[PDB]
Amino acid sequence: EKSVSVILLAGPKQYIPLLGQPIALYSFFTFSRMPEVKEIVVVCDPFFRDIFEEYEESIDVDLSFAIPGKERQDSVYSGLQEIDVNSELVCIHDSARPLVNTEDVEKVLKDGSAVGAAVLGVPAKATIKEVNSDSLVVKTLWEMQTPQVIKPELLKKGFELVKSEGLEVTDDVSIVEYLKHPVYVSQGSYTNIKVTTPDDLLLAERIL
Amino acid sequence: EKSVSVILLAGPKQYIPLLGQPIALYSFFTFSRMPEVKEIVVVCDPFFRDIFEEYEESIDVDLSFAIPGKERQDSVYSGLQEIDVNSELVCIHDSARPLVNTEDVEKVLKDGSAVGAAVLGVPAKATIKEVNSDSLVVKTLWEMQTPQVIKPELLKKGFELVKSEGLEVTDDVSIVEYLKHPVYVSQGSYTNIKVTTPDDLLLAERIL
Ligand SMILES: Oc1c(Br)cccc1-c1[nH]c(Br)c(Br)c1Br
Ligand SMILES: Oc1c(Br)cccc1-c1[nH]c(Br)c(Br)c1Br
Ligand SMILES: [Cl-]
Ligand SMILES: [Cl-]
Ligand SMILES: [K+]
Ligand SMILES: [K+]
Ligand SMILES: [K+]
Ligand SMILES: [K+]
Ligand SMILES: [K+]
Ligand SMILES: [K+]
Ligand SMILES: [K+]
Ligand SMILES: [K+]
Ligand SMILES: [K+]
Ligand SMILES: [K+]
Ligand SMILES: [K+]
Ligand SMILES: [K+]
Repeated sequence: EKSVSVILLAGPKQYIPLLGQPIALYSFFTFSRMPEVKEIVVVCDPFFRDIFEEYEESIDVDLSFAIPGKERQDSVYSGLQEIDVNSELVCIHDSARPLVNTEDVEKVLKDGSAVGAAVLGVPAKATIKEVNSDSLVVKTLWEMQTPQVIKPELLKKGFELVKSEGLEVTDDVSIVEYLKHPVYVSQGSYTNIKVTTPDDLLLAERIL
Repeated sequence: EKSVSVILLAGPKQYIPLLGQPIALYSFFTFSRMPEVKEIVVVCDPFFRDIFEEYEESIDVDLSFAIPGKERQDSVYSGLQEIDVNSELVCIHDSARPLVNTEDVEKVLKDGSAVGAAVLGVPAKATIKEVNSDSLVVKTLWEMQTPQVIKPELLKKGFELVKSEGLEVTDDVSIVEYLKHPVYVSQGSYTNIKVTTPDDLLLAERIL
């Protein structure tokens, strides 16, 4: 209870409405109702701060703010600097995923608490193959969603490793791929889509 | 010119209409206009034969029919038994992909002709990871579409290998993954989606 800090990445496609609520608020509220969650650090341009501070008084979590950075890992680092000195888990979430279920968030929190690092994923429905640099097929795969859940010590150690050795963070060379510490994949729901198109937004409403 | 036989897998989500033409006819017509294409072998339940034989007289290819099998590889084998004794390439296509562009089909035909086996693919937009049997992340990926283009000798040799050794054909352990012969991945278009949902069908119309 009150052990988890959420870093909510909200820095424009995550403020466009879905039944008249900006997409970013769906997951915001889902996290605010979970007794495990102590605080939510929203990482957004100071413009849209009010979109969230409006509800500060009704929600049952502390709210905090951080400024976005250049790339997604900068924004996480920025959020991390504002979490509570004693939180046991950091829960990083892309606000463009509105439909994450409370039950799936409980699952990945539990797994992150057990393993140290966990991510919600689903089996990749497409036929996916590795291709080499000559465009030839190189003779089980999962799609990663968010939350991505990590103990704060591990995250901080991960940022230090990258800075200390000027490592390259690609989308698929994560910070955690550099650590030897294991990352668990918690099985989520195919309904936890990311919103980036109007046809995504039709799906969103079809699902709600 | 007239060197390619198409095996069109059409064996119900590929007959539902898209601007009032059953989905299966879009690619059927795309192939029928290409001078390279000699014949199209439609693999469908004898029910819907008429959906295609109606146009037999206007299209500029020979039309042939084969009966579906248990699994997708059975239906390809069934189609293969009806191709022309002298075709140089077999072009296998899922009729649930209506929007394949003529230019992308020309590309994968050329690559299959050069390499012996080619498939239209696109870089996988999701973050995809390998996961082991303990659900831990195992520390370039492409989504395969169709056509899948293969010289007929190679396909036949591939079917013989599987039967000869009772190998297991999963969706992702293809017949071609058993061969030592290389498979080229021709870069396609993200618009070459597969139709399986109404939201897919909204995308289809949004794209046309
Ligand atoms: O990708 C992760 C997985 Br998979 C599991 C736990 C944490 C992460 C993660 N996500 C981001 Br954005 C950062 Br920076 C980090 Br570390
Ligand atoms: O997957 C393929 C690639 Br990738 C490239 C060429 C041919 C194939 C293929 N597709 C199917 Br269905 C069969 Br049976 C075969 Br062999
Ligand atoms: Cl990411
Ligand atoms: Cl397949
Ligand atoms: K709470
Ligand atoms: K979602
Ligand atoms: K959201
Ligand atoms: K979910
Ligand atoms: K445990
Ligand atoms: K999308
Ligand atoms: K033709
Ligand atoms: K298509
Ligand atoms: K079609
Ligand atoms: K295409
Ligand atoms: K060549
Ligand atoms: K789909």
